[PDB]
Amino acid sequence: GAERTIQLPKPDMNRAGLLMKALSERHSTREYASKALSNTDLSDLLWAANGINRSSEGKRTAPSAMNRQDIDIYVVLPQGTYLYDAKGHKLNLISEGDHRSAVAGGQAFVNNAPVSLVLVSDLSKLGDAKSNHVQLMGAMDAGIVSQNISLFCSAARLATVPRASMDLVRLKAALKLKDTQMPMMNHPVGYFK
Amino acid sequence: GAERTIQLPKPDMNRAGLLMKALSERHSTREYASKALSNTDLSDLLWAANGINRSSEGKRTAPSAMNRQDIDIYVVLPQGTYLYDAKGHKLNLISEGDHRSAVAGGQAFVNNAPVSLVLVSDLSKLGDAKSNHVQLMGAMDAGIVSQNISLFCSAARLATVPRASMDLVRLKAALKLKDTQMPMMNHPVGYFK
Ligand SMILES: Cc1cc2nc3c(=O)[nH]c(=O)nc-3n(C[C@H](O)[C@H](O)[C@H](O)COP(=O)(O)O)c2cc1C
Ligand SMILES: Cc1cc2nc3c(=O)[nH]c(=O)nc-3n(C[C@H](O)[C@H](O)[C@H](O)COP(=O)(O)O)c2cc1C
Repeated sequence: GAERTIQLPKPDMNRAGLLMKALSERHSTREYASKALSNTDLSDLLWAANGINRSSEGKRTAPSAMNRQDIDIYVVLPQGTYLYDAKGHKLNLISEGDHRSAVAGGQAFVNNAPVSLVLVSDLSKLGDAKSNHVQLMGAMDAGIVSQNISLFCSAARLATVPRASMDLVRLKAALKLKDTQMPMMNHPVGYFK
Repeated sequence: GAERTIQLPKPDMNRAGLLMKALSERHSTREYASKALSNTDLSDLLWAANGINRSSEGKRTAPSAMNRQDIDIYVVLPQGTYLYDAKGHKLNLISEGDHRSAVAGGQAFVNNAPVSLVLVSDLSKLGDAKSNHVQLMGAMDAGIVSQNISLFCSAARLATVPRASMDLVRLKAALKLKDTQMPMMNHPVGYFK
């Protein structure tokens, strides 16, 4: 069955790709090559999204409210759903099997991407999970991470689209989410077709 | 008095600066050189934040929910507060005088930055402004724009910090905001001291 930990290679924090060109070419794509992302590309993508960029401080590529670091990245692959661990550049298995449909919700195109990243805010890290103000903070934090992903994909020539739509009942189950974890956004990612 | 329109130079969409290095060096800074940003730097910053990257389609560097393009960027300078117009790469005067304190709220350090960008979601472009779900969309959209700014600043060697705090009463007045416009975030920006 699925590996309980996928060890990804060290991210290449010096990878080619101009920011300004990444901004110019930043766009949503809803069609994907079928092939899996290389582990190099998946590693670099995850570090860009919300990796540790200052080791001694444990701080991240993505800012967060009060440095609470509330956004977790779940990685939904055909063989299983994993949770990104930035401290080890590794993925820890959450649930076996293919849960892309849960990410897709009503949009079938999403199942065509070889991987989806799901941005889930752990609202308890921010305050009262039932507070609208706390939710708005988590939402802001998710958008921050989303644009790291979109820009990385543009620089790296990967297809992606930021999405808010998903089947929350099936996704809660698939990602084994607590009631205080709120899925905010997701990103199907693949090579261009 | 203040120019009613500041015409900024065409943004240099091919400006030096690796994305991966921008990610590595991305961090919050709460101290600033006193000198004003060059108009070149302010132009490039605003285009990165939420410029038009596909002219024929009118689409932007920052994605938005349904392409509703809800995030407006107000630019708070010593001489006046302006609204960024992406279609003309220009700034249109909203209110004369220095309104940095309104952005600062309880944090006096903010008045030390020569410019602050205020990210205001026009919630009516998204739906019912009173809906929590609509607000969460606007918040996500603001975070997207925020991280464009943070990454640009890292690439360009500008100091910035994403903030949610501000004096909303004084800011509403200063930016002449409608009830359906919700300030979400702000970014003091300057050169490093
Ligand atoms: C949504 C959001 C709201 C924030 N609000 C404030 C704020 O009001 N004032 C401030 O000084 N910093 C604010 N911060 C900056 C965080 O404190 C900062 O991101 C955090 O300490 C991590 O530091 P880093 O950005 O260097 O990684 C905010 C950050 C985010 C993402
Ligand atoms: C917060 C947010 C939510 C979105 N939700 C969806 C979605 O559920 N499904 C989808 O196909 N696109 C979604 N989009 C993508 C937008 O439709 C897209 O950004 C917009 O059409 C502009 O296109 P562009 O990204 O190429 O600039 C979302 C975008 C954002 C920022």
